[PDB]
Amino acid sequence: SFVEMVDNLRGKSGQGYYVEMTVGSPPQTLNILVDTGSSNFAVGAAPHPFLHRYYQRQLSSTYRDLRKGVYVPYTQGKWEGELGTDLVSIPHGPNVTVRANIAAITESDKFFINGSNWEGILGLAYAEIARPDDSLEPFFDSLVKQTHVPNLFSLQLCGASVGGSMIIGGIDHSLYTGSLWYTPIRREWYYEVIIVRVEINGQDLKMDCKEYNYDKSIVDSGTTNLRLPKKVFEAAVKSIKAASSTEKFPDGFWLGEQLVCWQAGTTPWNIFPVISLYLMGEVTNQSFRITILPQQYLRPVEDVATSQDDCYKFAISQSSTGTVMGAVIMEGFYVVFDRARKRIGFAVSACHVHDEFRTAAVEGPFVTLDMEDCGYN
Ligand SMILES: CC(=O)c1cc2cc(c1)C(=O)N[C@H]([C@H](O)CNC1(c3cccc(C(C)C)c3)CC1)Cc1cccc(c1)OCCCCN2
Repeated sequence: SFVEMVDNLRGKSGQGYYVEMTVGSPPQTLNILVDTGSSNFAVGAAPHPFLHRYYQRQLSSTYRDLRKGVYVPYTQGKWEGELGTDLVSIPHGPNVTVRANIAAITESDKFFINGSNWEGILGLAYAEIARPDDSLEPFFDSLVKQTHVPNLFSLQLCGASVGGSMIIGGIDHSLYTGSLWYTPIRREWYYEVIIVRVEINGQDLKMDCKEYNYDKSIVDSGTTNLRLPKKVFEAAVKSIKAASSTEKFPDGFWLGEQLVCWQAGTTPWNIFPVISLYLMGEVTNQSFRITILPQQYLRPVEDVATSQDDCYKFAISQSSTGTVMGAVIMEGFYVVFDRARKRIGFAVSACHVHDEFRTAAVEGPFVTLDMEDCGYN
């Protein structure tokens, strides 16, 4: 019955994927950003320059005030508001209605995006990282308790403006090719995984694999970039610089500040390497790898000049909070969040990025010794 949910995500490139939801009685309709890197369901509830509509508690005959304040700070950008509950639906989702916690955003800073077309956020992670504390049941925990929807969901994000699918409660086998490869969820707070090996153009980075997961590695649909721990980032940028030394780039390009442009249709794709992330498998000593093409970590942007040059931002950035496999990483793939079986599945998506001679891939099995030593404590 999942075809009703196929293609239910829209977005403007780099500004997040959203699904359509209704809250309150009568139903008020909002576009909600789908975020696996947080756990709070929150909507705008007061006018804002970048909001074209918002939740009106006054008009919902099912609203209930919880008389507690709340705030969530993200990587950068933050909001505060007032907790409450109300009935919630997903028109292009399962045909159910749940009473769910909602934070009515009343003040915010650098959170809403000009022209993103979404007005709220759906944190799909676990209660442990909910604010103010872990006793505020996140939306998906409420959905699974109060209905018969099974405890998993899958995301198919398609690159560029953009679209995709959120299959709530199951797997749609027509959204991927090949087999699904699963990696354990190490701890139920973020969607935390263990990268066990990293290769660039088939060349192992040869780092202590604890470096890959220092201090964590997570799957985060709410962040554009692939974010790497400092030492892994420096190692990776060195190998990408070397592979593409045929041409010259500003050093501010490697920091994500300056674009790079080529005459339309002449992007030298062949000089940027593929990146392989090996993920811990489901059986002893076993792993699988996902291959990222340059078309995923060179994200397209708007031409600053009056040209039709193709221009790109570098979407690999340095991190101090661990590895983030962001929307950039997820676009090649169908990603199953099998909460019921504590695992995350990857497969090549039906809408996979296309290179002339290379292809994104999910390949296995691989044998990897001592995968347990790769998690950071
Ligand atoms: C580089 C940068 O600055 C940056 C860039 C991007 C997102 C975020 C930060 C961002 O902050 N994205 C948040 C996610 O939740 C982030 N998740 C993490 C996080 C960080 C701090 C605190 C928490 C708690 C609250 C669980 C969680 C775990 C990483 C969710 C989010 C908030 C506001 C707008 C968003 C998206 O759309 C923008 C489109 C995507 C743009 N790309």
